[PDB]
Amino acid sequence: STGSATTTPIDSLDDAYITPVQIGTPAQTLNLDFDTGSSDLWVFSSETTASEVDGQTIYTPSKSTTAKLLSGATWSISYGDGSSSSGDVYTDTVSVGGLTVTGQAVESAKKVSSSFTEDSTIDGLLGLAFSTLNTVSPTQQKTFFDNAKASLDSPVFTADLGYHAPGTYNFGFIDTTAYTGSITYTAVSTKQGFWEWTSTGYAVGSGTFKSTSIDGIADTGTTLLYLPATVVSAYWAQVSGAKSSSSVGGYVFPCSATLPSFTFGVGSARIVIPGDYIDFGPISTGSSSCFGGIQSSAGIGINIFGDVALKAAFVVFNGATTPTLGFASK
Repeated sequence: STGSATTTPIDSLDDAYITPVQIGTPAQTLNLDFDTGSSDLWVFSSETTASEVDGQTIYTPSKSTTAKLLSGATWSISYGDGSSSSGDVYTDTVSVGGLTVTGQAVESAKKVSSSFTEDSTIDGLLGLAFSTLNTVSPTQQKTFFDNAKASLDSPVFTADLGYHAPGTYNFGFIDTTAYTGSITYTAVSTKQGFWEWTSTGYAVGSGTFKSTSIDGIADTGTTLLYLPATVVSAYWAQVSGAKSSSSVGGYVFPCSATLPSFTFGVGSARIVIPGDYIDFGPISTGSSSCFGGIQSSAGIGINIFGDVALKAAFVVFNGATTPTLGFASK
């Protein structure tokens, strides 16, 4: 089997991408944030505290003839950005772009933190990291990909995120028309439950390539590119007027400035992030200070190849017995 779904930016900055997901019988379609940095499929629901729902589409298990309570199961998650949610669990039929999993754990939110409430466009998350990170207790549950894997034509999914435009998540096949050149594959460590890999280095604009190992995660659920402070400083040093603002919480720059591209290494191959991808617009409405899309990972404890990086590539998440990551230009 295969599946193919369009993923759409939630706003003009590509702060996140939403993908429609069919849950239950008859189908209830929710727009979920596909997150290769986490491993829970959780949704706004009829069980979510009413005051914490503000425009989201909810899953109502009682209206699904295929929903079954996962008796005794609870879940609770906190994300790197300080947001969180928690609740109980149903199993139900979940379909993504034509691909159907029966018996998928659908984690129903009883509580969500303010950032989720305040984002009317995201109805929940669909985790695509390794199932070892799943928070369901007492019995850890499998991700949608883990459940589908054995049925897929090939045990892979691909992320093709757009810059200020829709893109595509495919399951079970590699669309050879969706990228240029070849796909370079690189090793993955699953020891922290992430799609964790090592970039071979970087370049700033037309500058020479610096060969240096940068361990990080391929995370579709993180907006920006977070790299070591040395790397980030070297980038913003090439932007006139750029500075790190403690009050704002990262590097800012005058919008009149031209942003250089940023290249990262995948083996001997190179992915070029165009400068425009690194512009996240005014820090506040009307401000001449723009927020940068490359920021320091210091104090996160891990480097994160988030959407800024991934949307410059066609990315293969290869769930073979020994997982690997593939990157192509496009």
